[PDB]
Amino acid sequence: SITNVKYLDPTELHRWMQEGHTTTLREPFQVVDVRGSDYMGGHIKDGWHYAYSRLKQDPEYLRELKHRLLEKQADGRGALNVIFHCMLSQQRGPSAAMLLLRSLDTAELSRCRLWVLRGGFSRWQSVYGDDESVTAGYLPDLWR
Amino acid sequence: SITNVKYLDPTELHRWMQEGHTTTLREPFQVVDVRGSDYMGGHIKDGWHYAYSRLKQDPEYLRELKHRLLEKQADGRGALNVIFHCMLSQQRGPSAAMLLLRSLDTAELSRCRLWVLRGGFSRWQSVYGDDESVTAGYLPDLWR
Ligand SMILES: [Cl-]
Ligand SMILES: [N+]
Repeated sequence: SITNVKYLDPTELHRWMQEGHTTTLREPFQVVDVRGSDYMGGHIKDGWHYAYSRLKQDPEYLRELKHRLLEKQADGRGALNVIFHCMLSQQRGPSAAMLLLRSLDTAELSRCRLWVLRGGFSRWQSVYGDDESVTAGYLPDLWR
Repeated sequence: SITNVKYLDPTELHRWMQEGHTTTLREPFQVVDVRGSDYMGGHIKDGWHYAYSRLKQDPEYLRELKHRLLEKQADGRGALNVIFHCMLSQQRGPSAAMLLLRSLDTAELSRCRLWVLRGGFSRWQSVYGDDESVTAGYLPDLWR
């Protein structure tokens, strides 16, 4: 085998956002921010917020996230690039990716490409925070 | 000449790790994992992680790897056996080996023996992924 979750750099996600799709295959993507208590202060524009603490405790919440991702994929070309992140993408981001992975059948996983955003929202804001076109709800004072 | 870079079987590397030195000349060795995005899910214990993408982009990072390898070679007996690998060892592992090779001057090269791990971490995982004594951070869910 090879692996079914990989890292994605903020610079790549940013390019995809600028271009409207992944660059090479022109595939759709969807950011999933899994922060709970530290979500405030900014998030990536157009991402979905499903706190990992709830996804892990609430099976219907995980089902909803999976449904929503599969539905979006059915509407687009190729595989849907799902990008999980939390604050650092060290614990919650990767755990949430694996929680979704475990819930995907073979047919469903082949419809997706699963990513963790390297560095989390912390790294994202450091270069992209101020740009309201890619970052929603940025509170620069929260980062002093 | 004969060649400066060759493939090494993962069975041989595992033996070197158990015994603590190479088989014929009892030389030291150092694993260099050059995966970037697909590093997630496990790696060889005690290896160093220098993504090929960064090694190519940032001469200072390449200079760091070289300086670190040469300082370790100074700390041991005989040539240091440097084992590069990536996921499949078809492209990045060999290109990384060649980047280092090109940076090494005459005497530096004499102090090293360069290897690429046949089959990459993909092959390693299939046989040793479960063995926590030789594999660190393994995430079986990623290899389904
Ligand atoms: Cl939402
Ligand atoms: N080379």
